[PDB]
Amino acid sequence: AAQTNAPWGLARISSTSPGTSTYYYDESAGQGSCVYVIDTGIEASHPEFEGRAQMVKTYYYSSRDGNGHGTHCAGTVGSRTYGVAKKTQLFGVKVLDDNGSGQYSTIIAGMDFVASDKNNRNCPKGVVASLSLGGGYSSSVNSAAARLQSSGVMVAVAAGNNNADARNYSPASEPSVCTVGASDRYDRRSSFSNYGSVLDIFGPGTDILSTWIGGSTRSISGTSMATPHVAGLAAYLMTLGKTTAASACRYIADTANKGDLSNIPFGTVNLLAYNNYQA
Repeated sequence: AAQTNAPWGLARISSTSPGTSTYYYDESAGQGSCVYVIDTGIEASHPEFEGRAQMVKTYYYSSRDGNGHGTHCAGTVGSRTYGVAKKTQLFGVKVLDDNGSGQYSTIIAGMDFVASDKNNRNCPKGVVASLSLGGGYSSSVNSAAARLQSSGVMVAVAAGNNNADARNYSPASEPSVCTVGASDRYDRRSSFSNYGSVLDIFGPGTDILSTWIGGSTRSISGTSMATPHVAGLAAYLMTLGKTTAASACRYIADTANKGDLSNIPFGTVNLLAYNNYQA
């Protein structure tokens, strides 16, 4: 299929050259898959989700997205106009407060929650988790993500916006999950994106149009924004039977656009997420 005038990131995913504006994808659109967005929540009433989004867990006085960041990332996973996997099911887990902050004890608790909760849900195509969050190095936080991955969930986590090596941030430094760097519409590494050998893949991360709270939209930047591109894609392909939860990250890196980004330091992969859908 084709989405004319789509956000530059959606077009990037579907293309082998930057600067295009149509996002080509298989009409299956993540149907039968599920993606957990572990963040500040999701505004599930937003028409862009079409009734496919729902909250399933909060750790605060309200399960409402009082910030928009969780709603933004979910829009990149599966909203109709801004999402990669437009027919996927979205489940919100609010581990971050409305200022975007959250304790590690809560995020850990949130990841353990998803590993058990996928057992109440119908996801015959499989399960993905998008974690646009992180902090300084924590072994318990890294182990939390690896458990979620081992439990049968495709975990994609953001590399960090510190313009440094992601080895000193978590869950970014956990080797078994998928650690996403950010790029811009000119195929440069985003000026903020962390780098390093722990990185597995790059996704669109600078000036990303998506949903926002209040029935609205806006453009923001961060590796928080690239993570849901990779999360949607995994779910897309899993529905297509091309890959499974345990192997999606390797598949995406194996089938990415190689050597195409500028300002990738030595030791960091040069791989841009790509759906290789030949229409």
